[PDB]
Amino acid sequence: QKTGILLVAFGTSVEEARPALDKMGDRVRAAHPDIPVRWAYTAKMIRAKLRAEGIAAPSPAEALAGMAEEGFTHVAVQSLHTIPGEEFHGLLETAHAFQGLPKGLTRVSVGLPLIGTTADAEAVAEALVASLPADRKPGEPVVFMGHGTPHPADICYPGLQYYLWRLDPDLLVGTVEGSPSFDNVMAELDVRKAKRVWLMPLMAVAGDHARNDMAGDEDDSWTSQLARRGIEAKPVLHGTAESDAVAAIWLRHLDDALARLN
Amino acid sequence: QKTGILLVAFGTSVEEARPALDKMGDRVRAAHPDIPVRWAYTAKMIRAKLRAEGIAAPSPAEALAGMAEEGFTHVAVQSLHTIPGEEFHGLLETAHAFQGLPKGLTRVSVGLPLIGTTADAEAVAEALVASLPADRKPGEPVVFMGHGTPHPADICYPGLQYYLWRLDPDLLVGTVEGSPSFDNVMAELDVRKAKRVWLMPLMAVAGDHARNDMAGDEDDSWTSQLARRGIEAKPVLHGTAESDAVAAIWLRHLDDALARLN
Amino acid sequence: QKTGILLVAFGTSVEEARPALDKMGDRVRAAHPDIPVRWAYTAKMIRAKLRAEGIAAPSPAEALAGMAEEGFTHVAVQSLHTIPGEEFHGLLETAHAFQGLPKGLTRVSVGLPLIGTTADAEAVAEALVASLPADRKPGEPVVFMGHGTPHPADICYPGLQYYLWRLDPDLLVGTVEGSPSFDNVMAELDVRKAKRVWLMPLMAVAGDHARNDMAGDEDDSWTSQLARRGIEAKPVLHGTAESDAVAAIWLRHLDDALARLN
Amino acid sequence: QKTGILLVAFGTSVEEARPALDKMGDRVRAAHPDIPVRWAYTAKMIRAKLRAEGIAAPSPAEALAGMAEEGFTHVAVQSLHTIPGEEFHGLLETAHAFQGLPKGLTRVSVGLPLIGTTADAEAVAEALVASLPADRKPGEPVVFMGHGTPHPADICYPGLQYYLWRLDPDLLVGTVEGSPSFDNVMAELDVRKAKRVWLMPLMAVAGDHARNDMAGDEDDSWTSQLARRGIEAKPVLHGTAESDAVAAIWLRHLDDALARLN
Ligand code: HEM
Ligand code: HEM
Ligand SMILES: [Cl-]
Ligand SMILES: [Cl-]
Ligand SMILES: [Cl-]
Ligand SMILES: [Cl-]
Ligand code: NA
Ligand code: NA
Ligand code: NA
Ligand code: NA
Repeated sequence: QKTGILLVAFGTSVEEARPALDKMGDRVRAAHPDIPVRWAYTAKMIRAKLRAEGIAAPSPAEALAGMAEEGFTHVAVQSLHTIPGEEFHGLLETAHAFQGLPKGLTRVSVGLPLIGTTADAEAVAEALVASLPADRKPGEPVVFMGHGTPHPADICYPGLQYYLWRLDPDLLVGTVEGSPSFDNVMAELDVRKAKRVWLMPLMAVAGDHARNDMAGDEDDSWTSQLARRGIEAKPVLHGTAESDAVAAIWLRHLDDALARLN
Repeated sequence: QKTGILLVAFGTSVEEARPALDKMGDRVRAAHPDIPVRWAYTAKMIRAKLRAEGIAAPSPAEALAGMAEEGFTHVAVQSLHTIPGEEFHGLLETAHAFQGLPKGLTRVSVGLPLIGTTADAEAVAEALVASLPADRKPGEPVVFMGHGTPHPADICYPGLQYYLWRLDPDLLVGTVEGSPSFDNVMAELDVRKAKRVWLMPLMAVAGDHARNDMAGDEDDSWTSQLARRGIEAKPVLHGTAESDAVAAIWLRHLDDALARLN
Repeated sequence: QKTGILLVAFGTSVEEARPALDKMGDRVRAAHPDIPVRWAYTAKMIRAKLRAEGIAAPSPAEALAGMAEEGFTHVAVQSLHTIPGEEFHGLLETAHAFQGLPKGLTRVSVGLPLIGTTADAEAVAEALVASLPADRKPGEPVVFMGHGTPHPADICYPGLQYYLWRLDPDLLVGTVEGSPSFDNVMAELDVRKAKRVWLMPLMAVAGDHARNDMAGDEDDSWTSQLARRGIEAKPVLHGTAESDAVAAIWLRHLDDALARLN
Repeated sequence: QKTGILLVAFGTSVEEARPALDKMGDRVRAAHPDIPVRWAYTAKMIRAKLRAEGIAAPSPAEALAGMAEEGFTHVAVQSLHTIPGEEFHGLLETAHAFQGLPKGLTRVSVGLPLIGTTADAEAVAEALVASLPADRKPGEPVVFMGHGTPHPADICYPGLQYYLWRLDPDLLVGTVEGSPSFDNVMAELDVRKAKRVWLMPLMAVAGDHARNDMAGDEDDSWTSQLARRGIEAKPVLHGTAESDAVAAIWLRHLDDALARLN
């Protein structure tokens, strides 16, 4: 009998972003000092870039196959995704495919992503507020940038908008590929006549979306579009994994997944 | 090769509520006149009550086992649930368990519940508005009553609240067992100082929640709580399956499930 | 928590053959007096004939769906098949598909068919010898008639021939659709110059194969072919479920399946 | 769309035995020159020994996870096992677990082991006879040594004995762990009063069973036991993968698995 933890993030190949994952690994090690911790990454393109730089970057299937070969029997897989979308559901199916294979893993549990229950959504809204930069003034809007998805779990972003507005009417959620859109966010900002607007990534790590879509020099970036509208944009290039308050939520979800192994 | 459709609702055992399901069956027959239509029900307690009244009320597993015995090969299962919650996920697992069984069904697809994508959520908000009673005046709040759930898909109800408010700030979502709660709804109503409030079930059929929790004579009902606060409550005891605009959404989801059989 | 037993035979629709299944049901009830016993049938054509006569004849899927609806949680499914062939493997897949379905069965185990391990094969050979008619004389060959199959488990019939010959060189195995063939059996009989030959069904119930292929009046029957060769054929129209010694083997396999539920 | 072949043997870590696998790899490459060929090994202890010598030795799960990462979509897994026993069934379950995983393999087929149908068993018996050493004289018994297993597929060894005896009454099958036992084989040899007896491995590669259990210097080896009985034992230390006639059977099974990918 041998318990392991498999941490699974979307993944990033940009070195300014990656230390935020190491931080998460330290938090997990601190909370479960006697349980081995392994990593896998869900984006196929990011694993390709990391392998290109000479770095091991297993898929969840490669990771679990390797853990089965090490003699692990019970593994808690923790998603560092934001929503239970396509990536999370793929992960769940992969994890459960390994469970019970002859001579392999006995039990493979999967921790919920950040926005799990409506109780999580409420805790996430509170944690995001606690994570705001000290320089943001009352009344200055903050736009949280999510990936967005065609998957049904896209509904987590407007759900989160509901909980954020219970706390502060000037906190907004926008996404690159889903709803609410950035056009919807600009319409929110126009009615508020906001002159300074903060932009913060909703995702665990500030990867390419945070750096280019949110804050790039190109015309199409959120910060470029806002500057054209006469708004002072203040991008914050740290993902939510940096915040202790946000990270506590993924940790609780891992505690729940570990309890499900018994 | 033989295609069938299996319609699956939560189910109701109250006779004033049931004709709304028959209506849905007529709509499906009208749209797919050459495809046989069968019914199953997801609530174990409702199947028990219906069997007690001498009425056949198969579970999804009983229904699919019987369809396999009739020689169906390809079956589109359409959920008449509101959200992709515990009932919907149980249905998906059951459906897929039958698919590919030796000598049984070849392919079993499953249509999304009402609030599927964020695009569905937006269409549902529009359809609910189109479904409002003609006597409701501008500015009179309307509270839509959902079941609510501990499942992660509970987040669909605050998500829907986001889309409803894009249309009319006085449309509210409350749930019996989840979030937003009825206490949250009363806090919304208090700030609006509303004197007349309409109550409409969000679920396909106005069963026991609509009739007792929403509109019962008991002190704990929504209409009783509102009357104690001096509000004229106007309960509407028809489920969303009665509305053509809402029903079109389940129909489109069935069309999508039928296309997935090829 | 509620344990049940599901007995699954190929099935027969001939009334002279069926009482042999009832016998098996009595044996099971006698051995497990406190555990409810249900029946299902694996041949689709036999279920069709039985339903035509007004008799309930559920498939394994219909039976397990109905047991889940009765509130059973742990079910031992016992195969009354002879070999782990196509029917047995279909049964195993169906059984395991039900296990773990949301709100349904917790655990569904499956008892091995008659010729399970090589230890079973040896016990079957001994039981068949104990079951021979008292009138068969030493040296008179006995041909055991199996169904035969294109499935890999067809190899059980020549395997059984090996164990039978360890007991008596004049015991032979033939099959209708597999190997050894009836032509192979006649070649065995020709070298023995046997003048009287007994024919016994290997299958649980003497259905249509026993009655027509083995012993029919038509030219193609085994008894007709033997009579053309000048051999006195002595067909025995009772299946192996009639023998206490053979039936004990299925009972032990059911005991093993019941132990697997804990 | 990208087809691959995964060859899976029990595996051997002895260097005198391994070239027989390379031979099989050449045969496969010759028959399917445009399809990439990968290897995996089913015995956990052999993968451990090979990794200890600095040699990559993936499990079937590690291999398929790696192939999915290379962008293969359709993979024919060919078992180089002798019987559809525990190893083969584990392989089938693992293979099918990978099939259909989100973003991974589309289709994973599995080729039958050597003794697949009774038609294979008959072809194997013919191929084994064709593979006998030219120095073996008519009437000298040959004992084929199988692993043996507690799994139900152990019945393949007495099944094969049936087909071998149709060809030559002095060809015998024995196993290390199943039936027929080596004691059963010595009883066969005693009745034949054989003075010289050949011993040949039934398995693909002459690993540790062939070299130690069959032909070791220790008292318990088959050759040592025979020498104590006054029999000249002639061990042949080549597995069946060396024979072209035996290898053709695995090749046909691979052709069948490749056809199942369409
Ligand atoms: C907002 C929350 C959720 C939504 C909207 C949702 C929606 C869906 C949808 C649309 C599918 C169909 C497959 C797909 O398109 O991905 C699905 C499948 C599935 N979901 Fe969820 N899901 C949610 C949360 C969860 C969570 C947290 C779990 C983990 C317990 C879960 C367990 C599953 C499983 C096991 C399936 C496979 C169904 C099958 O057996 O065929 N879902 N879900
Ligand atoms: C002589 C004995 C047996 C033979 C020759 C045999 C052979 C096979 C074959 C050829 C298959 C592929 C599917 C098919 O064509 O049916 C298979 C699948 C399977 N067998 Fe057996 N089998 C035997 C006994 C058993 C028994 C007694 C069990 C019950 C534990 C079993 C468990 C399974 C399972 C679970 C599969 C599905 C594989 C998958 O996951 O894809 N087998 N077997
Ligand atoms: Cl700060
Ligand atoms: Cl009206
Ligand atoms: Cl008698
Ligand atoms: Cl030679
Ligand atoms: Na996100
Ligand atoms: Na609802
Ligand atoms: Na039979
Ligand atoms: Na072997």
